[PDB]
Amino acid sequence: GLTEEQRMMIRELMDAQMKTFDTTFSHFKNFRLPGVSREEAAKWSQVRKDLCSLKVSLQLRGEDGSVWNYKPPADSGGKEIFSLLPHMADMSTYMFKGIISFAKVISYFRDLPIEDQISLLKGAAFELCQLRFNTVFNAETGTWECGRLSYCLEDTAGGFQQLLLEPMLKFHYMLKKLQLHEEEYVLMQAISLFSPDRPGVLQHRVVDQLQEQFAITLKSYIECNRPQPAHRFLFLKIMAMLTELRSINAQHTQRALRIQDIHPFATPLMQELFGITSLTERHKILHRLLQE
Amino acid sequence: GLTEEQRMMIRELMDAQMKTFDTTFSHFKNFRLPGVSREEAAKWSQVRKDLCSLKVSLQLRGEDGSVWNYKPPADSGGKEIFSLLPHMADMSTYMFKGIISFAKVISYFRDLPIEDQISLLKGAAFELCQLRFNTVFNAETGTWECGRLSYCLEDTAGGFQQLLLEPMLKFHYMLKKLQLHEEEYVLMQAISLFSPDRPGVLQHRVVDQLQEQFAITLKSYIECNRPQPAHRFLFLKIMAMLTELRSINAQHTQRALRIQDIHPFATPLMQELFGISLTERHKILHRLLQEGS
Repeated sequence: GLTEEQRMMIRELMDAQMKTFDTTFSHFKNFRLPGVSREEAAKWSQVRKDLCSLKVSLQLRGEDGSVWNYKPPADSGGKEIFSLLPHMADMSTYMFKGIISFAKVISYFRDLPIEDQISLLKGAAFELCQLRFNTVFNAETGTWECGRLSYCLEDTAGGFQQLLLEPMLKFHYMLKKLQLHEEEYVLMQAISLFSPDRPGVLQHRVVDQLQEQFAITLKSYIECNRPQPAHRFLFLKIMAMLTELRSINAQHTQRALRIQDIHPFATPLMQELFGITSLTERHKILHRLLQE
Repeated sequence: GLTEEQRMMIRELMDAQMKTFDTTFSHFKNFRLPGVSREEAAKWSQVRKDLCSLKVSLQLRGEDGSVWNYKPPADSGGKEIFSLLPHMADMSTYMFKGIISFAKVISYFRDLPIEDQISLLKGAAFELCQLRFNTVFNAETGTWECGRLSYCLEDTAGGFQQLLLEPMLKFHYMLKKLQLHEEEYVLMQAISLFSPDRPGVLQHRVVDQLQEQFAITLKSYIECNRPQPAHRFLFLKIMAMLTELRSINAQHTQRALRIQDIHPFATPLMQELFGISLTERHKILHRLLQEGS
């Protein structure tokens, strides 16, 4: 029931995903690990709220069968809250490079002006990273299973219902429950990537038309490949998750900027994406990664 | 009930213990960590039994409140059995240095010839280290609580009964059950240290006379401070434990040499202790004994 252009569109996205998603995280190496006034204090209090929402332990399984586990320190009003930030900055940077490589493989993305490519990746990188993370998220154990690395949500005092208050966690549980196919995830990534309303986009009409083509392909994929009645509104559920993910993106970017102000953690590539200091001149790494 | 000299003897030992036992292990730093032929097989078979008997997980608690935990690999037949050996060699070396400093500050020891000081430390270092380790051993949890570092015995089939088969573990459980005071531990250290029949000792009479006075002081200390029935025969029980500890020392030295043969792990100071002129054969220990405390 899909057109050939739709089947080819999905094949290119799946090809790009296969080439650029290290699902085992086997090439994520050389990462850092936690070591073995008035307004300023206001800033610190807000940052403590930002970091407290997402608290995870880190597990490292060795080739020999050994297991290293890191339990995060409780908040005592000090830099210890930033213990896992160097590690997460390396993980985010690794994931961002994989997202950049994903976009570059796609013909519809490569044929765009390079400044639109920069603007689209700047606005969507976090979203595509979370979409990839959802495919390794274990909702039964609350753990992102990243090959030999695992990030396990810490039992907060409150239980699931307390975790669901955090939009990012509620997003992963709700998306995982839809039990999407690989093809549906990669179409979600394309719809997010080709968002015409991203800051700094100039060819809005071209991107909007490309986004509609992917959305129609996703809508048609669901109609043709899922039991018609029960999945009647699955496409709309997916689109609603994408709108919520864009909101979570804006919130996390503001959290990152607040943490960066008081306690620098972002890598040079992360600084370009977050706007930390011509689109190309303000994004030289991203420009190099796109032109190679 | 103690003589004035006995009261002075215990005070000097306790003072020496306080100055040289880093009970919080706060100065134990820069240590290694696990990374993130028929006859030759019989050698490996024996070593696998030696390492499996003493199997522990490691906790590294940070000042910030963070906890790193290392679970050892299961034995699948390979050099995985040696994952924690570099770390344990660094911990043993640090404990040995504390023992050397303990002996150096004691007047009865520093006035001995340096060759005998080398021989006494060579024969007693492991024993005094185990006695200090017993004071941080948690028998309820099977964990040596070394300040920010914890070494928890791994569970095995058979439970406590299987662990007690290992003489080293049985020693720690039996000694902990005696509920000794600090003064009794430090007198045990002195009795072990001033053992006249250690290899290489020359002033046997001087060392034996020193050992007898520490034992007499220990017996008198117990007589004055432990009326309870539970502590009947405590002095004789302690002396029997010290004889057992000397046997375990000989057993551990042979284990270390077997493990060293297959998979080298010993630090230079450990090699000097395990090796068989005294000054030329123990250059680090010689230097440490000449330095100030």
